[PDB]
Amino acid sequence: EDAGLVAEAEAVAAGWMLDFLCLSLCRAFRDGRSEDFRRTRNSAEAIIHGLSSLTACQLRTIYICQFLTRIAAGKTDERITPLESALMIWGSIEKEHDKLHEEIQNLIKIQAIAVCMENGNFKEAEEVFERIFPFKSKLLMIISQKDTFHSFFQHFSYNHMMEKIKSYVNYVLSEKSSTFLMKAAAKVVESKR
Amino acid sequence: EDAGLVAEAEAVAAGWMLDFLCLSLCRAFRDGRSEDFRRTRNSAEAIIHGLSSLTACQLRTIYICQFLTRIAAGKTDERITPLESALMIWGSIEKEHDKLHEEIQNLIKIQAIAVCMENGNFKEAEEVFERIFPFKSKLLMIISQKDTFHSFFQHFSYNHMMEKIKSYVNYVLSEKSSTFLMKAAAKVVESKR
Ligand SMILES: OCc1ccccc1N1CCOCC1
Ligand SMILES: OCc1ccccc1N1CCOCC1
Repeated sequence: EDAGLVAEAEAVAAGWMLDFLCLSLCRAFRDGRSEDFRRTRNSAEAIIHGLSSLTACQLRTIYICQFLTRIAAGKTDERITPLESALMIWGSIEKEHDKLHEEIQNLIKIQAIAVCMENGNFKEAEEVFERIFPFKSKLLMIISQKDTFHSFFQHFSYNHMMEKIKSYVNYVLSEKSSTFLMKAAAKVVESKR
Repeated sequence: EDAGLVAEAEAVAAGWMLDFLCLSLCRAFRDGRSEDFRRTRNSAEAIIHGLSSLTACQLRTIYICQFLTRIAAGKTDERITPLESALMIWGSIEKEHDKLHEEIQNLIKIQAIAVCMENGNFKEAEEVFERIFPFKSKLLMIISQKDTFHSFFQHFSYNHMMEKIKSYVNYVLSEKSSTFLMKAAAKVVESKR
């Protein structure tokens, strides 16, 4: 056997497993299946170590997986919070900066502050505000007055952030719905049955 | 979409990934590729969480993976050493107890003591001997006298244990060489080249 050809076959399979795990992570995030998301995330993290060179499409895929991971950890080394880390990933992905990208970005910026207020850490909410940012002065008075349920926070809510991110996840889910591993697995299931 | 049929497709794919990772772990163990073995082991461990019901063949597969993991950690919660744990797995696998099974078993029993002596922990070597076991009295005097290079230890050596386990790994490697994921990955590589 040729070790080089064996290593090449292992790299192709890693690529297939990555797309499968991304598609599975997207569904668990859309469905609210938290433990399934955690298991799929751990699997994707492990599989991604079998790839040392990634194509442009594979890089976009791992960054979507990292993004959804921080968003899922939003309310639960970097010296920043998970939502501030999701914001850094979001602004760096090789993707179009359309209306949806912009509204997801702004919802994360406000939710990175609001999740700290929800947890009762108002000093942390101020530190998050200083790192991200008359609008700023109003937002700073809201945090200072512990006005968690201010109408602004209700419009740029957590549920609205999740709905917008889930709409983006549906496009990713559609784009990868037909990848090799899932398509072959569906055929085996449909043949039984 | 049917969530049940999606979950079934995900279980089929997990089964395929398990066989692929087992075959990859077997090759890394045979080749002495330590970091590749560590990466594949972490991937197999993660993938195995996506299966809650395992067939008789899948159980045998995960136990071979656990066995090779302890053997690989032999010289590096349970209150026993990795080689004593490999011995517990080995004696429990749904497999034939032939001449090869017996010689692998005895080589592990002696190496579980000898690796402690190699590391300079003779008190631990005595604790391992007491847990596993005129032959016993001779083996106990060897440990007590720190006779690490005694002719008995040279016949039931680490290298001999590794060669015997590698011969067993070659049968597993042959049995799984044709599994779905590796066979499809090889076709893509051969078509390029
Ligand atoms: O990067 C691999 C990856 C795959 C899937 C899900 C999450 C991750 N990461 C792990 C650490 O980096 C940030 C999220
Ligand atoms: O059990 C899953 C598994 C798969 C592959 C390699 C090792 C393991 N384990 C992890 C813990 O149990 C003992 C080795």
